[PDB]
Amino acid sequence: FLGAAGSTMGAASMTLTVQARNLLSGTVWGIKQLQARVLAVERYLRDQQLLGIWGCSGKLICCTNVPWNSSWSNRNLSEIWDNMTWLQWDKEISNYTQIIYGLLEESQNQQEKNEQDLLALD
Amino acid sequence: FLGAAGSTMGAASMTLTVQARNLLSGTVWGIKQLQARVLAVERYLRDQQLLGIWGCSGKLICCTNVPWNSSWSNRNLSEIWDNMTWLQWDKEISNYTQIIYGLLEESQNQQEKNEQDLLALD
Amino acid sequence: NLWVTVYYGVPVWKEAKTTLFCASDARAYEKEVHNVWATHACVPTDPSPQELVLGNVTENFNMWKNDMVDQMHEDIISLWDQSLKPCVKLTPLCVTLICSDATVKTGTVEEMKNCSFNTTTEIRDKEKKEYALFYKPDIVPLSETNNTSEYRLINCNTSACTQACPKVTFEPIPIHYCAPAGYAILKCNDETFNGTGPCSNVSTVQCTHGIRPVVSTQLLLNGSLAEKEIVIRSENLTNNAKIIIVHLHTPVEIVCTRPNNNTRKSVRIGPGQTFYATGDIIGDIKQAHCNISEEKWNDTLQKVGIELQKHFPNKTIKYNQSAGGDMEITTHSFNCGGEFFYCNTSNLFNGTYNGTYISTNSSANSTSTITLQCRIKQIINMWQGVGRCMYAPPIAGNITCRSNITGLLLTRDGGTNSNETETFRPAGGDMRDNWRSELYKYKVVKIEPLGVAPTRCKRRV
Amino acid sequence: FLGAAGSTMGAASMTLTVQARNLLSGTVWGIKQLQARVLAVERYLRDQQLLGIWGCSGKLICCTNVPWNSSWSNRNLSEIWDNMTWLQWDKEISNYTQIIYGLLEESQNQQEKNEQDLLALD
Ligand SMILES: *[C@@H]1O[C@H](CO)[C@@H](O[C@@H]2O[C@H](CO)[C@@H](O[C@@H]3O[C@H](CO)[C@@H](O)[C@H](O)[C@H]3NC(C)=O)[C@H](O)[C@H]2NC(C)=O)[C@H](O)[C@H]1NC(C)=O
Ligand SMILES: *[C@@H]1O[C@H](CO)[C@@H](O[C@@H]2O[C@H](CO)[C@@H](O[C@@H]3O[C@H](CO)[C@@H](O)[C@H](O)[C@@H]3O)[C@H](O)[C@H]2NC(C)=O)[C@H](O)[C@H]1NC(C)=O
Ligand SMILES: *[C@@H]1O[C@H](CO)[C@@H](O[C@@H]2O[C@H](CO)[C@@H](O[C@@H]3O[C@H](CO)[C@@H](O)[C@H](O)[C@@H]3O)[C@H](O)[C@H]2NC(C)=O)[C@H](O)[C@H]1NC(C)=O
Ligand SMILES: *[C@@H]1O[C@H](CO)[C@@H](O[C@@H]2O[C@H](CO)[C@@H](O[C@@H]3O[C@H](CO)[C@@H](O)[C@H](O)[C@@H]3O)[C@H](O)[C@H]2NC(C)=O)[C@H](O)[C@H]1NC(C)=O
Ligand SMILES: *[C@@H]1O[C@H](CO)[C@@H](O[C@@H]2O[C@H](CO)[C@@H](O[C@@H]3O[C@H](CO)[C@@H](O)[C@H](O)[C@@H]3O)[C@H](O)[C@H]2NC(C)=O)[C@H](O)[C@H]1NC(C)=O
Ligand SMILES: *[C@@H]1O[C@H](CO)[C@@H](O[C@@H]2O[C@H](CO)[C@@H](O[C@@H]3O[C@H](CO)[C@@H](O)[C@H](O)[C@@H]3O)[C@H](O)[C@H]2NC(C)=O)[C@H](O)[C@H]1NC(C)=O
Ligand SMILES: *[C@@H]1O[C@H](CO)[C@@H](O[C@@H]2O[C@H](CO)[C@@H](O[C@@H]3O[C@H](CO)[C@@H](O)[C@H](O)[C@@H]3O)[C@H](O)[C@H]2NC(C)=O)[C@H](O)[C@H]1NC(C)=O
Ligand SMILES: *[C@@H]1O[C@H](CO)[C@@H](O[C@@H]2O[C@H](CO)[C@@H](O)[C@H](O)[C@H]2NC(C)=O)[C@H](O)[C@H]1NC(C)=O
Ligand SMILES: *[C@@H]1O[C@H](CO)[C@@H](O[C@@H]2O[C@H](CO)[C@@H](O)[C@H](O)[C@H]2NC(C)=O)[C@H](O)[C@H]1NC(C)=O
Ligand SMILES: *[C@@H]1O[C@H](CO)[C@@H](O[C@@H]2O[C@H](CO)[C@@H](O)[C@H](O)[C@H]2NC(C)=O)[C@H](O)[C@H]1NC(C)=O
Ligand SMILES: *[C@@H]1O[C@H](CO)[C@@H](O[C@@H]2O[C@H](CO)[C@@H](O)[C@H](O)[C@H]2NC(C)=O)[C@H](O)[C@H]1NC(C)=O
Ligand SMILES: *[C@@H]1O[C@H](CO)[C@@H](O)[C@H](O)[C@H]1NC(C)=O
Ligand SMILES: *[C@@H]1O[C@H](CO)[C@@H](O)[C@H](O)[C@H]1NC(C)=O
Ligand SMILES: *[C@@H]1O[C@H](CO)[C@@H](O)[C@H](O)[C@H]1NC(C)=O
Repeated sequence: FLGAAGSTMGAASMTLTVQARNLLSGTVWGIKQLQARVLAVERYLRDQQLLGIWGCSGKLICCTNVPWNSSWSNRNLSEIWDNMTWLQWDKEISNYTQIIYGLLEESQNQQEKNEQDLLALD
Repeated sequence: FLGAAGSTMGAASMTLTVQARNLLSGTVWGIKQLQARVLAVERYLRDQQLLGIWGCSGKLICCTNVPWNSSWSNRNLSEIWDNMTWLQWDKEISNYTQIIYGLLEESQNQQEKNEQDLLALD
Repeated sequence: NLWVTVYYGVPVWKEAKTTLFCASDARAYEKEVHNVWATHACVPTDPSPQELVLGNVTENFNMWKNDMVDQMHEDIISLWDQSLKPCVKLTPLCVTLICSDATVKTGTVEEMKNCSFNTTTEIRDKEKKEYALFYKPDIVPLSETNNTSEYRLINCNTSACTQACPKVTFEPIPIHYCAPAGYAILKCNDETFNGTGPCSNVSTVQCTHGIRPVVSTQLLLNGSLAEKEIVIRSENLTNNAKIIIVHLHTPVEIVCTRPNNNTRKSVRIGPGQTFYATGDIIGDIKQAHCNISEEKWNDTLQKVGIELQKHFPNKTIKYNQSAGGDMEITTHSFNCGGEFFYCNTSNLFNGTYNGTYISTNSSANSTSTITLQCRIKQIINMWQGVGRCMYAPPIAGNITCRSNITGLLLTRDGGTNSNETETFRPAGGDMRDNWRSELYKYKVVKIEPLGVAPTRCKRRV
Repeated sequence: FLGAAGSTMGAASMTLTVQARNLLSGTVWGIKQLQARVLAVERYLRDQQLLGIWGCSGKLICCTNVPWNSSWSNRNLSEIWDNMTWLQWDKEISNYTQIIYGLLEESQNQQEKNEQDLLALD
């Protein structure tokens, strides 16, 4: 579990699935146990709902059809993916992230209606 | 949330994601605080299970391979998708609704077993 | 030929019942966790409310059939029980009392009775003689009395009481209700919307506005004002059993005070438990009362008569006193500062109004203030005794409280001789009628995000 | 529910949806009802999480791209899919299964990373 937390993003592409494998595994104490189980269920369901909203659910790696904006862009591809780890990258993408998800959502929606604009004439 | 409730189905075909976007986020009081989260989790997981059974889960528009019966049919396509609104259309489509889910389930099972009978040799 | 399709996230709903949950206004509760309504435990509403108007939406509403008012009535009762549960009980205090007059002369108020009794100390075998002051509605002369000084409490042949804890603060902190995720709240926006009907302007919201749990009868206090027009709501308007809710457009400012300098003493009862009582009155005793600006009240009554005679044509309305009955029912009852008031209200509801605008004297300048006397009870059995009876502890110093009258609870005294002069009286008693005036707007619905439609669109295979 | 439990696997191959269609949601008593609903939500979410790990979620029959080891192999295909029933077969396939789950997980991760390496140059 978290076996490549200090490695690069290339290495974590082998480990990441087993992290998901631990996302659901497992009168005062009974109350606390009930609270823990409810919290775990909510935490697992939230990001799965977000993945289903973006439409790329069911797979670990998503391709988005959304262009990366230049205001977010400061580093190169090899500067990110081979020099440094996930934690500092999340620290520096703490900015601007809170809109990006919604963009994916509406982009996903456009694809669906475009698919409908094919599938009605399929 | 529900930003196009009174519009037509063609107009609601762009804003159908904002309804599902907010379905999971938001000692006398503590009991109700627990109860609300439990009810929300159950309500989301119900129709997520139904979309999983029908096989068109992961997308907001389902292509079904089930023929529309003539007993259900009274209006034209332009009469529905340009003139009619969802909320009042639900009233008239409340009839015959209960068998549609079973028809979708059996059609999905037939499609999966035909795909297995194909790909076992193909 | 045609092909069925199903869509996820459609904007349709249905009527349903569900369990709501509280949400405060992110007030600084870190000092005030000892509020009686326990509003600190609610989830704070951080952002702006989702004031989302729909447009092209009409729906029928019925606030007399709303589930929400009964749920919040049960929540208030349960909050009262759970707040009053860990406090101190008064079972050893129910003993024989010997009472005399503490007030020098009968005066205009003398009801502060002096009494003496016996109590148990920390040691079981040590009885101690003690004294306390009480009010005349609290004490009852003992059975088979020979006009003696023998007295007891009112509750002792009904049920035991518990005193309120002194840390408990009875300030009506505003409370929001929020539906769970997957449900929704629809509210009306039509400006002249009565209790029932189709609302042409309907907006959804995640959480309701800051309604207040004000404990009062016969006069709604600090409620949400009517936006432009005085609203009359009644379930039938021709049955006298249906209580008329009058929603005023403009507030009427009311002041209430107990003038005398009351003092608080303490009595040890049992192992590690204390009791609080009135010890002495400092200074000259004066009458507890309330003050209302008379001109504004008269103009408000005139406009209410206009709004009622347009519902009842060719009938003069007589604002008369309420029907006779108990102290808690006839008198206007409330609490402010932590003490409980019962006000006489005979001269308040004393007038009439016909089709003629009787009073252009409201246009003249005046400073007339009606003053009505009030009395004070220590022991209450409100909500018809479904909760445990609360002994209000006395509070040192004087008490002053200010409020806005925003609504009235009226009944139609449908007499036989009311062919032209109709009688309307104050009413109350059912505390959910106080809350139906505030929950008139809201409604709970359930989202059903799946839809069925044909498009002649075939799945690939 | 469980209307074909005594039949063979090929005979249950068209009836396997009746199990899943009733899996989810088919003061002492209130405590028990709360416990029951929480248990049902957990038991439904567990195997759905496992299918999401294996990537073949959303369908009832999974093709795996994992070779069947000879140590697990004793019977023929016609010996299984015509002569054998699921319940007694579970007794003999009770071995090796926890290894099989991890093998499916790592093979799915390898498939995802190969698909990412292909689609990065797409
Ligand atoms: C009873 O009704 C009164 C009116 O009839 C209310 O009095 C008004 O309350 C408003 C809000 O409490 C005040 O507005 C505030 O005024 C101050 C000073 O001018 C400003 O700094 C604030 O920004 C402003 N806030 C808002 C939201 O407007 C009014 O000044 C005040 N007076 C009048 C004449 O309107 C009482 O609040 C109301 N309730 C009680 C308990 O008395
Ligand atoms: C209500 O009635 C009680 C009962 O009589 C009054 O209490 C009495 O108060 C007086 C003075 O206020 C006490 O007298 C004092 O006694 C002590 C000895 O105990 C003595 O040292 C003092 O010099 C003084 O004489 C009296 O003892 C006390 N009695 C009891 C039983 O408590 C009380 O004052 C009355 N309240 C009012 C507002 O009149
Ligand atoms: C507990 O004790 C109290 C105190 O006595 C009881 O209340 C009493 O109930 C009687 C019966 O209703 C009341 O008598 C009534 O008096 C009015 C005039 O005030 C008269 O018009 C009626 O016809 C009737 O005679 C009495 O006033 C009332 N006393 C008080 C102080 O409220 C109560 O009933 C007892 N409860 C139990 C369960 O024993
Ligand atoms: C609200 O109150 C009204 C009364 O204004 C109820 O409506 C119906 O009113 C008529 C007369 O206005 C009642 O008819 C009466 O019938 C008796 C016996 O048949 C007869 O002796 C009288 O001379 C008169 O004709 C009628 O009973 C009454 N309806 C009912 C069901 O009692 C109305 O029902 C009330 N409720 C609602 C929801 O509107
Ligand atoms: C609220 O305040 C009003 C106003 O004082 C009270 O009404 C008054 O009650 C007294 C009884 O203490 C009445 O006095 C008696 O009236 C009879 C009948 O005329 C008379 O024969 C007696 O000699 C005595 O004067 C008084 O008439 C009555 N009305 C007024 C205008 O003073 C009322 O009792 C108070 N309480 C409630 C709960 O309403
Ligand atoms: C405050 O409100 C009251 C009532 O809403 C107004 O007082 C009422 O004034 C009318 C005349 O302006 C009085 O009518 C007269 O009553 C006597 C009674 O016998 C009758 O003989 C006369 O022919 C006439 O109908 C009415 O009695 C009176 N009501 C009361 C309770 O005094 C008053 O004008 C209002 N004042 C302001 C400043 O708004
Ligand atoms: C106890 O009683 C005293 C005396 O009645 C109360 O004091 C009075 O309080 C009111 C408002 O609370 C004062 O009115 C306002 O005073 C300010 C200046 O202080 C003035 O700018 C306003 O226009 C308005 O007149 C009133 O003056 C004041 N009177 C005195 C003699 O201090 C006190 O509020 C009561 N306390 C409690 C806790 O009940
Ligand atoms: C409180 O208890 C005292 C005793 O501790 C009571 O005083 C007795 O009352 C009876 C009845 O009149 C007399 O016969 C005794 O002589 C009294 N004194 C004693 C020492 O027993 C008193 O009545 C009780 N009640 C009150 C209100 O003081
Ligand atoms: C329907 O109701 C909505 C909300 O109650 C109204 O929207 C408000 O309109 C006023 C002016 O008419 C604005 O000052 C407010 O800012 C609006 N509210 C919001 C949240 O922006 C709307 O006008 C009403 N429409 C009708 C026809 O009654
Ligand atoms: C307020 O209502 C009371 C109800 O009792 C009225 O008192 C009655 O008045 C009529 C007038 O003719 C008398 O015949 C009755 O005998 C009275 N009943 C009692 C119990 O006194 C009172 O008059 C009304 N007041 C107003 C201003 O309408
Ligand atoms: C209702 O108001 C009327 C009008 O003020 C009161 O009638 C007056 O009462 C006083 C009190 O003794 C008399 O001095 C006046 O002569 C009365 N005027 C008239 C025209 O009758 C009446 O008493 C009030 N009633 C109540 C119950 O408050
Ligand atoms: C309330 O208003 C509706 C129309 O807005 C009307 O049909 C109904 O009779 C009214 N009811 C009352 C009690 O005023
Ligand atoms: C009833 O009142 C109206 C105005 O209030 C008036 O025009 C009408 O004449 C009255 N009815 C009768 C029968 O006088
Ligand atoms: C209404 O009452 C007032 C009271 O002074 C009177 O002047 C007026 O004539 C009355 N109007 C009717 C229609 O009775």
